[PDB]
Amino acid sequence: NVLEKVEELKKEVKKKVEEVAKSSNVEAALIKLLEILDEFIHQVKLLPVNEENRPILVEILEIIANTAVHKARDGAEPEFALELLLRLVERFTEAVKAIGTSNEEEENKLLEILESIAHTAILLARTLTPLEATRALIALVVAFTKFFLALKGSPEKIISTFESIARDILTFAEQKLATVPPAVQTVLLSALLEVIEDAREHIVKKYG
Amino acid sequence: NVLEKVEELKKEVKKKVEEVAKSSNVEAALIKLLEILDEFIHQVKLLPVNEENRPILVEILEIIANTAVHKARDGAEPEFALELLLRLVERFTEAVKAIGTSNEEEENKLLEILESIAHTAILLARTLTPLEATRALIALVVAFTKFFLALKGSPEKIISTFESIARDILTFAEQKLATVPPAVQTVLLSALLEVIEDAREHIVKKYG
Amino acid sequence: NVLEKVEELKKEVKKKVEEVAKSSNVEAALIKLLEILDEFIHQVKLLPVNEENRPILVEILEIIANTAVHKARDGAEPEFALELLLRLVERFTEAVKAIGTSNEEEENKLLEILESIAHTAILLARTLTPLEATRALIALVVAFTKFFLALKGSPEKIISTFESIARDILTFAEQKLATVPPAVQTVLLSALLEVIEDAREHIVKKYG
Amino acid sequence: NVLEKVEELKKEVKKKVEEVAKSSNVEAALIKLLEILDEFIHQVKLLPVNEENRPILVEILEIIANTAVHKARDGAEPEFALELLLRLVERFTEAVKAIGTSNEEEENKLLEILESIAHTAILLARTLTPLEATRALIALVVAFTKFFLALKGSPEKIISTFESIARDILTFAEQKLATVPPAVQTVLLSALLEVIEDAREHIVKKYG
Amino acid sequence: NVLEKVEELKKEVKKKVEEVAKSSNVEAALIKLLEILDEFIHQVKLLPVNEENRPILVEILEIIANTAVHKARDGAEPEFALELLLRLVERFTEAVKAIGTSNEEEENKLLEILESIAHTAILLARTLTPLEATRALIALVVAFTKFFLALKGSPEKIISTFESIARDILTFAEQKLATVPPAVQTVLLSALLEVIEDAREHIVKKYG
Amino acid sequence: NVLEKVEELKKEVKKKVEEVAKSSNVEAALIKLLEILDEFIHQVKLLPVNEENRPILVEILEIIANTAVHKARDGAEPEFALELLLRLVERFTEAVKAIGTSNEEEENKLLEILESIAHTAILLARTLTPLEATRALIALVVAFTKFFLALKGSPEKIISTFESIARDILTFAEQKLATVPPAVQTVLLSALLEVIEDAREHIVKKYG
Ligand SMILES: [Zn+2]
Ligand SMILES: [Zn+2]
Ligand SMILES: [Zn+2]
Ligand SMILES: [Zn+2]
Ligand SMILES: [Zn+2]
Ligand SMILES: [Zn+2]
Ligand SMILES: [Zn+2]
Ligand SMILES: [Zn+2]
Ligand SMILES: [Zn+2]
Ligand SMILES: [Zn+2]
Repeated sequence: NVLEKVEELKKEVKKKVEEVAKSSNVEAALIKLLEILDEFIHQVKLLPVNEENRPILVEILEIIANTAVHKARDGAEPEFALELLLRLVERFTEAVKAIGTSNEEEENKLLEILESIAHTAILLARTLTPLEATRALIALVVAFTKFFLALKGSPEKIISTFESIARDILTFAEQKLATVPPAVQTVLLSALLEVIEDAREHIVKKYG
Repeated sequence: NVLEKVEELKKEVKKKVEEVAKSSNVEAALIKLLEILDEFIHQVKLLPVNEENRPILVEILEIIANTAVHKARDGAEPEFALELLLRLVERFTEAVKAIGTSNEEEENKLLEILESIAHTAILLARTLTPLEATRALIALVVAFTKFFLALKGSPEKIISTFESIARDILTFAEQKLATVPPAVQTVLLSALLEVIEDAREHIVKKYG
Repeated sequence: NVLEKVEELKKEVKKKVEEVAKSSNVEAALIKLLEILDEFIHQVKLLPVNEENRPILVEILEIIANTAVHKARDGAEPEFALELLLRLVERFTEAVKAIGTSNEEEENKLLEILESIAHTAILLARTLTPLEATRALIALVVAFTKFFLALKGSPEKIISTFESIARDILTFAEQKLATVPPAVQTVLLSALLEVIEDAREHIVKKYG
Repeated sequence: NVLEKVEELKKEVKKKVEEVAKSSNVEAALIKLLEILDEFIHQVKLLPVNEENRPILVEILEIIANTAVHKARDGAEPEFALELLLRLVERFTEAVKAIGTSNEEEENKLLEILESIAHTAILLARTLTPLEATRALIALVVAFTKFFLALKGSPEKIISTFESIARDILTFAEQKLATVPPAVQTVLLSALLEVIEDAREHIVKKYG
Repeated sequence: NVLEKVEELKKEVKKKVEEVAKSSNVEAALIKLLEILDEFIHQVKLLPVNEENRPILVEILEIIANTAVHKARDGAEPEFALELLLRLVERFTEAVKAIGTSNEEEENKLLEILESIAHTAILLARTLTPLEATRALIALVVAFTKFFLALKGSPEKIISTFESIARDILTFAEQKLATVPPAVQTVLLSALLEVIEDAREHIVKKYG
Repeated sequence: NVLEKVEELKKEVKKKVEEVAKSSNVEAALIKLLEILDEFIHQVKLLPVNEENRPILVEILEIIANTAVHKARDGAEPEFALELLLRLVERFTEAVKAIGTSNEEEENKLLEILESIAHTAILLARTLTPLEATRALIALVVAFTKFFLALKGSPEKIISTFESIARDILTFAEQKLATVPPAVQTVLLSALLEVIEDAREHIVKKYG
């Protein structure tokens, strides 16, 4: 029945994740993990989703997310890993949209996955030029805004998590922009604040 | 009569604007608003325009402009979205040429639409390389010069609005170029000043 | 007996190789070498092949291959030389299929022929556009997969040689794609990894 | 037998190394040693490797490594030399992987080769801007993590060597980051500590 | 006798060179000099060549070469001029093959002609994209290798001239590739060194 | 005969040097002297060199070197002048290699030319940032090491002059790094000492 198919999906994804994790040259691992996530999104979309099978799908997604985040963090050219992480975020948004919503614990798992992704991406952007870091950060914030719009759940947790992510983004911006003349500080900081305020305004209107 | 068809146009444009605004992936949204603006320009050009139906057309255009500006601001690759903004500016110039001129309140609405477009485009250009920023800004100034050439109204409002826009452009250039060696400062700043001066000179010749 | 005909083939191929090697305008040299390889393959297919005459045929093939590789390396338009290399490796596959398999030393000679061909083709593709380089490399790896499937021998040597060739291709691709925006990196890399993984899977299955 | 082929390889590599070492313009020399190392790894992969021929292969590798390190140190543009050293590290990692493991003395030779490579790379990066230097150092430590994963041997030697190498990296980072505002100190240093801790965690988990 | 025909050829070539040199639009001038060189080659091949008439033929060739080089340098699209220069080099190679060899002074004249051609072509390629410059220089090196193989004379002058040309090409490449990321320099520079080394190996073996 | 051609070269180089010296905008002057030195190198290489014509070639080189050094000292952007001086050093190294060796007086002239070049380079680098000054000095000492390897003569003069140049460079470094925190003093100074010690070691090995 549903249990058998879900467990078969579990096993297949588990073997593929192990195999890709074992490998070297993390960029190829990232591409393979993205393709695995895509085929998994397709298989989930085909199968009928109910409240019974949600936890297993969520933990499969968590396994994929942890493996991909660790592989990306394992060291590579920062810009490449940044775009790979953005595509991962978009695919994960599609995944959570397809999954649906359930008991709060799975939402907590998804939120902590999101937060680990944010931390890893900030850590990777830590070593770029100020302008490139600004571009990566604003695009990444837009991606999180799209995700938070897609997610369904109790507003308080979503708002608090988004505000916390915003605080980390702003703190890193203040850290990094210190090595430029303050005119560039004004420029980039104003851009980042405006985009993050726009994201906040949408999330507030949507979840108000 | 005229009221019926104008209100029908209002309704269709409103529904299309809502539908496209709801959507994600803002670039396709800008494409859709461009096509809607084109077909609306066509429909208005076809219909006989009188003083009675002008305010409704003006507010329809204002709805279109606010939706497009907000969508462009909502985050994307700056260069693509800014080129879309330039195309929107050209189509808006065609639209205002088609509409004609009337009581001052509309003209104020069009001027603040222009202002929102300019601020949003400067905001988009805030996070580019200095050379690409200068290209975008000079093209933008050319587009606004064309628009101000097209518009008809009281001289004081047009001249003051153009001088204001020029001041924002100059201030943004002064902010952004500060991150380069002063020779490039001289080069790019001289180019921007000369093109903005040419724009001022035309507006003065034609519209004084 | 067999010695007489084999040595006559040796002498004729030697003279033709000398004459073609002496000439300039390398493209006609590769064309003539391809025609020589075709007449040689027909002659070998006609003659009965046993373990006694194998080494002489193998060294004749090695002479032809070294001459062709050196002439191709001697400088020409890269894309034309890549086409000639593809035809050459196809005819070489047919040749090794016709020859049969024997003591390990001849297999080592054939493998190092293949590896020299790979190095020369990578060296030639070194100086093209990224997309054209991707096309050349993907066609090349398809040809190598066909060869490795065709060859018979101890699995360990073939698997190790294929892995080394794959790593060479990957290193060159990582070098070359550095001059493009990382989205193109993602695209072209993902294509290359996927085709190389398909080749690896087949060779592993059929040599398993 | 095996001795004859191994000694022939010894002689050929020796002559090529002498000829390239005699030459000027160290960048071409580094390219030539890279190609020599590639052909040597190919030849070794082809030949059957046993305990008898391991010391000669190891000392050939040591000759190649000393020549390459000395040539890189002999003066050039630092950043190009850094990427050349990274490519050499990757190729020599594949070389030790192909060689296999044996009596401890050869492992000592490989470890001191690695350590001299690290010292040379640190010395070359000594004269770069802080951000670049950080990028070069993190990429280099990722390469060393890959190597230390690849090598097999006694745990204590590998763990101690990696810890010492990490300490040299950290000491250089501390010395170099002194010429920046402390915010950039925080940023870059935190990135370096995090990546080095990731390397340590893998080595400990996999190899402990 | 021979003197009469040689002087008539001198006069005809002189008049045609004057007329083509007077004209503007340098590309048609280059085409005209190419056709003049071809017809002069045919005429020389028809006439019997002895030691008596060699200097006059050599100075006619020098006149043609100086006129063509000056016209090519006089400004045009770089790629078109490079193509024309390669065709000119091939035709002049055929010409010197037809002429034969003689007293050292004429060989010095031919060598300085080749040096001027190399300088002009390098100066023209000075203003191209790095990849296109690499293609132009590799084609140039192939053409010079063909010429140096064709020429007969004392080995020392040929070897020294080839080494000097190689050093000029290397210096220019070291200038040009400095504007690209170091991976691109690795790639293109490795290609250039490898092709120049192949050219050196041939000229050394052939002419040693 | 030899005197005639050598004196013609003398006159031509003299006129070109005077003409370029008269001109302002010293950067174009350095470019012109570089091209003159290149063509002079070619012309000398073509001509047969003997002990009879050596002094005239040496004094021509001295004229060119004094003119170039004076023009470089005459004021320009320091970094551009530094790169031009390095290229001049490489070209003059090629020139002296072409010239050969002779009576001690010409060697003294060449050595004093070298020393004046070094003094001018230090004087120009006197007004740069500490890191840029370090890069200029390291590249420059590498170039002088290459030259000293190239030159042939009595060991005592070469060793003494190199030691004196090392003392000059070291004294200038102790001057320049005085305005930095002592950690940067340690870093850059250690780099300089290590590089200059490696240069000394080579010189001792080759010339001992
Ligand atoms: Zn899919
Ligand atoms: Zn990790
Ligand atoms: Zn339309
Ligand atoms: Zn918005
Ligand atoms: Zn060759
Ligand atoms: Zn290889
Ligand atoms: Zn050294
Ligand atoms: Zn001219
Ligand atoms: Zn030259
Ligand atoms: Zn002066």
